[PDB]
This record gives sequence, C-alpha cells and structure tokens, in this order.
Amino acid sequence: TPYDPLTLWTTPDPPPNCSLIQELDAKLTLCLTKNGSIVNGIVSLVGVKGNLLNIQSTTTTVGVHLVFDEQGRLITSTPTALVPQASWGYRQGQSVSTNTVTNGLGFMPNVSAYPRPNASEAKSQMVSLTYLQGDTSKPITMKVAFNGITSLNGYSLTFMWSGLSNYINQPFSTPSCSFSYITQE
Amino acid sequence: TPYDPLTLWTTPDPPPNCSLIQELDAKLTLCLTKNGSIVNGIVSLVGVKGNLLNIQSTTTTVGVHLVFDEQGRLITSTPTALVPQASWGYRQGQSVSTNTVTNGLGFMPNVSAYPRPNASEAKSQMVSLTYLQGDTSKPITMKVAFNGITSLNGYSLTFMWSGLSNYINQPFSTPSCSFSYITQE
Amino acid sequence: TPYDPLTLWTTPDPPPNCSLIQELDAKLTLCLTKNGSIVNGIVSLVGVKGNLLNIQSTTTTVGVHLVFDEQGRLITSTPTALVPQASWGYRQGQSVSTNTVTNGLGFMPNVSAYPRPNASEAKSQMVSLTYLQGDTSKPITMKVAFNGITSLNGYSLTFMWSGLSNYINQPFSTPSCSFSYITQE
Repeated sequence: TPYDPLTLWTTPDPPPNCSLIQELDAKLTLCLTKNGSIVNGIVSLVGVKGNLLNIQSTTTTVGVHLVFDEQGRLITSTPTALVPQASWGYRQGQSVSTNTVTNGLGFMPNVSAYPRPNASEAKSQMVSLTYLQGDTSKPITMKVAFNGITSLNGYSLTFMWSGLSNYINQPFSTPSCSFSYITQE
Repeated sequence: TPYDPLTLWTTPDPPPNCSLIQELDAKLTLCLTKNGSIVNGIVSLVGVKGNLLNIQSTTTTVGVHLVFDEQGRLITSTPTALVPQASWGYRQGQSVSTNTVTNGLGFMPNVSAYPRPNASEAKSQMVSLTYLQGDTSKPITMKVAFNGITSLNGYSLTFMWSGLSNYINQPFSTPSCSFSYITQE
Repeated sequence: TPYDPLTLWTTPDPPPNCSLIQELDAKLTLCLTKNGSIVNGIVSLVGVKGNLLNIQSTTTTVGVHLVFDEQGRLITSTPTALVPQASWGYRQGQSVSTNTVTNGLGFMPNVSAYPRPNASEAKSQMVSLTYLQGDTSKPITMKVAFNGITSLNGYSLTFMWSGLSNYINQPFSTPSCSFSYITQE
C-alpha cells in the first residue's frame, strides 16, 4: 500500500524515541496531517525513564523541540527531541515510508504569520489547559509555539507542558493532545 | 457520487436519538470527518428527558459510548448510545446516505495507537475543560476515550462530561465540542 | 488554478484590519480551511491602538464579528469587524486571490446545526479556556458563536474573548486559537 503524502507521523505506537533528560526517556506520538492551509495535529508524551517516571521539584516544565530546515526536513541534531534513528515521516500502513518529504513546507508553520524572531509574540503560540495522566484533578498547561527556535532559514514546533511541580513523584504522561496551525505553503 | 465518503454524521438537526438513563432522553449531533490519518470531530449533547433536564445531586457525569464492529460499522445495541431508528451514515446534502460504510476503518480510532486493554492509559484519551450550556461561568470537564468499550474486533468512542454535580436542577446541554484522533486505517 | 479553493484567509501577516474601539486599532488574522463537512479555523487578534493596549476595569470582553451573505461572501459593513479595504478571499500564495468566492457556503456554519433564533443555544457555541498574550498565568475564554448576528439569509462568525476585566492596564493580545464547525454545504 502506497504512502500518504498528507500525513507525517512517528507511527501509532513508537518505542521510546526522545532523549529529553536522559536517553530515550520519553515516548513521543505525533501525527501531523495537512488539510489545505491548515495542519491538524495530535501529540502525546509518556515518560518511561527517570524524572519523567517521577517528576521532581525541578521538573517544572516538560518540552520537546522539533527543528526543521529550509525545506521542512526534521533535523535530528539536538535540540531535536527525536533521536537520529527514530521513525518520522509519511504514513504507510502502520509504518513510515522511506521516501523523503518533498512537500514539507505544506507541513511547516507559516513564517510570515509566525516570524523566526517573534517566538514570544502571542500569535506564535496556541495554549490550552489539559490534565496530567488524564486525571481531572491534575491540570497542566500545553504551550505549542511555532518557529520559536529556528535557524534564520528553517522551521520548528515546540511543545511545553507546564504546571508540573504540583505533581511530584508522579509519572509524567499527557493525554492525546490536539493543536493546529497555518502552513508555510 | 451523491455523498461524501469522507464524512459520517447523524444529520445537522436530529430529533432525540439516544437513551442514556430513560428512553430517548437526549439529542446527539455528531460529525466525523476524515482527513488523512486524522478525524476531526464535533459533538454536542442536549438533554431532553428526565435527569438530563434537571441535574440531580447524584448525577455526577453524563456519557455516551458508540461501539463499532471490526469494519467500523456502528452496532446499535447497548452500550451504544444511538438507538436503532437513528440516522447515521455518510453526509449527502443535509441527509444521510443509505449506502453501507465500505471505508469504516478509515474513521476508527487506531488500536495500535489506542489499545483495547489500555483504556485507562492517558494516551487513549483526549481531555479538556468545556462549559455547561456554553456558559463560561459554568466550567465542566469532558473526556473522549478511544477503544475502551470494545469487543476484541470492535472499536469505540466514549464521551464523558463530569463535575456536573454542582449544577443541581439545571438542564444538561453541552456546547459544540471539538475532538480528534489517529485513525485505524 | 493558482489559488486554493479550500482556504479563506486574511493572508498571514495583515496590517491593522479592524477598528474595534477606534479606527484601525486591531489586527485580525483568520484562516478557514474546508475539510469536507467540517471547517478547521484559526483565530488571532492583537490590539495596536487605544484601549486595546490598556484593558479597562469594565472591559471583560473584546471581540469581532464577521457577517457573510446568502452566498457566503463577506459584507464589509457593520457589524463586520474587517474594514472594506482589508484583504479577504481565497488563499493565493501569501496573498489572496481576486476571484469572487463561488463556494462561500462550504465555509459557512450549517444553519440547521446552528439556527439564527438560537445563537444563545449551547450548540450554537464552541467554548474553550485560553491565555491572554499566551501567558499560562493569564487564562481567559474564547467563544465562537454560529450565526448569531445575521440577516435572515446571512451567516456569521462571532469571536468573543472574555475574563479580561481582571487584567487592567494590559495590552490585549491572544494566541492563535483553534475552532471548527459543521458546514452548510
């Protein structure tokens, strides 16, 4: 079965794939679909190691950066959460095609609408209230910023879940969380 | 084709079509639209009979499940909310098509991404903070769960609204609630 | 076909196109993408002149209306926030096409789902918690009402950010906010 050019993801159930604090200490599920000038996306993050399994007082916020180049290609180089060997790309069945992204701009956040320097402007963010573990008694905040950590010629997505301190010695895991944005192309 | 193979709804303004506590006590308006690997969803529930008109001290939550067979076809028997006489199929103008769903899996929550056993797992859930009757002064939580009330080959969607206990004798009407999930196929 | 007949926006980085409190005192960024029976929209508003830079103790709500006609076309007169000169049409490159919208209704809110004499009805409203300036400590709400200010034959989209009164002397800015709804056609 062919791959889907409107869909980039990390596969429905990735093995640990992000080294946020320690090696492969988090399991990141990310699906980005292109719906015309808008990409509808869903993300989830569950800790499997260290502080992610047991939030410390310093684990105030958990975040993941995904840096893209001028053509919208993910750069595994740090600060990119995804390890340079984890699967990321076009959906193909329950897996990821080996074809390189040739329509990445259609997946990158529009710089005109979201400038590379203006990573602090309100509009370069979509903010929501969600719950830790899915429990309505453990609220936290998910900030998603665009082009907030680029490279003069590239793109990015950042995910920040704040308000954790209140939940020390508790596993960090978010529900399936949605977000959307205007595409560069 | 006279219909939209990419949409399955209950029609825009359906009559009572659910029996949550007593027979036909609620109107469910549901639209599921597929775009690649994701389904955008909008749901709305308006109580019309019994406890749904007047919330009781013990009425703490209000939910509706929807179970599907191994081919994404809705099974209209408990615990499914929508009754046998209810409209449900692909959009065709303002009505539903009588054609059977040949692409049901395309609208089902991914079992790999949302396991049958792991229903309590934060990932199998999209939760938020919505408001009763669309009143910002009356916040209530909503939790959409994927595949937590299935039957080995089946699939399901579950909508739970809680924190209602503090609105005794008020009518139960939710605002239009958005949601989404990674599809099976 | 250079433009995209599935997107209706105001281009990504538009000049002040709103005169909410005083002339051209606010920039409104709006993108509506059609994905079958549902539309995925992203709203964004920032104040640049007058009271919008300093929230008053009585200013609990700040908002804009967009009124369309029988064919889903924008009426640049009151109550429509967007001034006559403001860019608005099909996305073409980073600008807008000159082609008159020939399918406005596919972007309009379904009147059967969202009735005119029912703007108050919970269903005719999608509500969420968001944050002023995108500051996770400055929560507020956004209400998107469907067909609440029309012309019997018209359609509309009303966005109202509230819970601002307790932020006096602060510049009004909102993050990019998501919303969606069932289409007429």
